[PDB]
Amino acid sequence: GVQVETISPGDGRTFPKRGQTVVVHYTGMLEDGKKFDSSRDRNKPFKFMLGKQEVIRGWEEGVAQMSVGQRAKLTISPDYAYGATGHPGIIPPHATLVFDVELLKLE
Ligand SMILES: C=C[C@H]1CN([C@@H](C)c2cn(CCOCCOCC(=O)N[C@H](C(=O)N3C[C@H](O)C[C@H]3C(=O)NCc3ccc(-c4scnc4C)cc3)C(C)(C)C)nn2)C(=O)[C@@H]2CCC[C@H]1N2S(=O)(=O)c1cc(Cl)cc(Cl)c1
Repeated sequence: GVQVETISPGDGRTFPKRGQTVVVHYTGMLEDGKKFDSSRDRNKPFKFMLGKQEVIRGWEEGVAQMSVGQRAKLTISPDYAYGATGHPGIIPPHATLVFDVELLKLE
């Protein structure tokens, strides 16, 4: 599944709703601890629309469990990410992924 742990609290009340655009900063790490992606390098937040399934399942479900302003650690099992095959050259087969995610705004 996806586990969500608070690093810094959000407002506790404003949770993403289906069809809203979710605006975040993130860093993604493998189980070996290595960073494979981050929006922070780009100085431009990442945006996705909740419900479009245009991010992996653990994001669709995990970021929906965050309140605006929260920074959270998401631990995502392979079946909620890239599964048996992974994404060759980037994500190993059957990989658990760890993200540091900050929910900046909803639009
Ligand atoms: C834009 C990066 C996100 C990649 N994804 C989705 C969109 C994804 C895309 N892909 C296709 C293979 O992309 C490998 C490189 O990913 C980094 C990247 O910048 N991708 C670009 C990308 O996907 N973009 C650029 C824009 O942000 C829009 C987006 C895009 O084309 N989205 C369409 C799309 C494509 C595939 C999927 C998939 S495939 C399996 N599940 C899904 C949901 C869902 C939606 C690129 C393909 C145009 C170059 N596989 N997964 C994530 O769900 C998750 C969660 C949100 C943040 C990123 N990840 S990730 O950090 O786990 C990640 C980073 C990298 Cl360097 C590589 C991977 Cl495989 C995963």
